[PDB]
Amino acid sequence: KAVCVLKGDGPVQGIINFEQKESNGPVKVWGSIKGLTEGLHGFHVHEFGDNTANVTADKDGVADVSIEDSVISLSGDHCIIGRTLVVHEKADDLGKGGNEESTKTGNAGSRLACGVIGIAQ
Amino acid sequence: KAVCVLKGDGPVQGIINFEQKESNGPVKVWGSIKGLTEGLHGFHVHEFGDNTANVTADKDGVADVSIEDSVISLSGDHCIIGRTLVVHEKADDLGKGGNEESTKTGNAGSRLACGVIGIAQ
Amino acid sequence: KAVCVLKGDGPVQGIINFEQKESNGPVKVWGSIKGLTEGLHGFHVHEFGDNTANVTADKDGVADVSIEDSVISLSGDHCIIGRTLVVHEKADDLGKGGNEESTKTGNAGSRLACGVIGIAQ
Repeated sequence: KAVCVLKGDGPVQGIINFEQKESNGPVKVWGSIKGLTEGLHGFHVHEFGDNTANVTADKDGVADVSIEDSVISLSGDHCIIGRTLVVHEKADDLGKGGNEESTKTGNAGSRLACGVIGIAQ
Repeated sequence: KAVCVLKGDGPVQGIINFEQKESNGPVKVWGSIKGLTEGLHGFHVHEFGDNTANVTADKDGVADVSIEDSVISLSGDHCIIGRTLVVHEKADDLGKGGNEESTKTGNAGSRLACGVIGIAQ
Repeated sequence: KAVCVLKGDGPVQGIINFEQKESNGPVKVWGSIKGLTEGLHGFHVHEFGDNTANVTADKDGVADVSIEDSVISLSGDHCIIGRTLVVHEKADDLGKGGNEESTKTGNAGSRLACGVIGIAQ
């Protein structure tokens, strides 16, 4: 009743067991459910090390970030996602005037979104 | 009744067990549920080390950040996500005037969003 | 009852077992469910190391980022995703005026989206 048994010589390292025992039941909801994810797979082991017996992002770029265990819920309803502007104009001159309109805004720059966001703008 | 048994020689390291015992039942809600996530997978072991017997983000960039165990809920309803402006103009001169309009705003820059956000703007 | 048994010589390294025991039941919902994912596969082992017995993204580019264990739900309904602008104009001069209209906005640049986002704009 174990994961490893050791008789010979040598010191030891990562040996794991892990359980995650999950039992649903009956639910019985009347209507609708939306936004429902069901996933079961986790095993990522980039490098084991070893037994004995130059990274550069130049413009705007990121380096060495790693996120886990993060949930973002913003489902909502009847939503507008994006850029919007509702400038409203008319000219209608009468006399010795001269009607011109430009309604400039102004430049922007130097933003970046890294990681786990949702809406990034 | 164990995870490892050790008889030979050597000192030991990470050996783990972990349980996460979860039992639902009956729920019986009438209506709707939205924004519902169901995931069960965790195992990430970047590097084990070893047994014995130059990172640079230049412009705007980030370095060495790692987040876990974080939840953000802002679902809401009837929402507008994005940039908005409602300048409103008209010209209608009569005489010896001259009607011009520009309504500039002003530049912006030097913002960045890193990690786990939701709405980043 | 184990994963490895060791009698000869040598120190040890990663040996794992992991469980993920999941039991559904009856659900019985009346209506609709949308956005439903069911996946079960996890095993990624980039490099084991070894037993003994120059990366550059130049323009706008990223470097060495890795995300896991992240869920984003923003399903919603009746939504507009993209750029929008509702400038509204008319000219109708009468006299000695002269009706011109330009409604410029302003340039933008230097944004980038990296990782796991959802809506990136």
